[PDB]
Amino acid sequence: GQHFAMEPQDQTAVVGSRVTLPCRVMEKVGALQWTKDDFGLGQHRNLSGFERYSMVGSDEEGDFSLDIYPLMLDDDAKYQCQVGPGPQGEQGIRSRFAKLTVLVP
Amino acid sequence: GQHFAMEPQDQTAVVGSRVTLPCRVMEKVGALQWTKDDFGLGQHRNLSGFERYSMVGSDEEGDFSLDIYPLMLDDDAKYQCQVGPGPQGEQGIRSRFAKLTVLVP
Ligand SMILES: *[C@@H]1O[C@H](CO)[C@@H](O)[C@H](O)[C@H]1NC(C)=O
Ligand SMILES: *[C@@H]1O[C@H](CO)[C@@H](O)[C@H](O)[C@H]1NC(C)=O
Ligand code: NA
Repeated sequence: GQHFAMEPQDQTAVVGSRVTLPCRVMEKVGALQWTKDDFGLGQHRNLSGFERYSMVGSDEEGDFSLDIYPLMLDDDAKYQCQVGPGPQGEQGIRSRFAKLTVLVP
Repeated sequence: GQHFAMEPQDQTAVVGSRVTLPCRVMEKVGALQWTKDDFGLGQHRNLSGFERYSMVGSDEEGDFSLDIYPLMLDDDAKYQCQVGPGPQGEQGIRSRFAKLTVLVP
């Protein structure tokens, strides 16, 4: 079944930098999406309106990491990697929540 | 900018019945999506992967209410209607949370 090969971890970073929240999925059947404070960022890598977020990894590798750049204070939140159910009855999955902390020097 | 003309409220319903959670957005610019216990259900009206759920209403009335039939005990959860940011900076919005309570006959 579909499952995480890698899940995001708590991170602390400095404003202005790039951050990568890791998410790798094996045997992905459902549609994938990140939540930020439980707000859905978009499925199928389509993050319209979030000009500083992207998901440039490849499907083959199951790379669905979230990149953020440049980091801003508003990005200080809790993030989760989500995969919806498959068309064949495959259940969806949810990664641990990762707390992204933003510092200012 | 985009705003809610209707938000979902708490409902109690019995297994087997139809339940529609209302969501209406005027001047909608972003992509709308429901969450179920903070899990994004999808950004298309058909909501693939959730075989008993769909989003009903006309785009011209910004009606994207969450239609559930037949109701199952699995549907007992908290629901939110969300609209993502627009392509021109317009900020996303989030409805109140509606608690759906499902009873057995
Ligand atoms: C992503 O969503 C936007 C907003 O609806 C749409 O205009 C665009 O075509 C989509 N991008 C892709 C590659 O599907
Ligand atoms: C659901 O809607 C999307 C967008 O219109 C479409 O790509 C997809 O094929 C639809 N699903 C079915 C089963 O028709
Ligand atoms: Na569906």
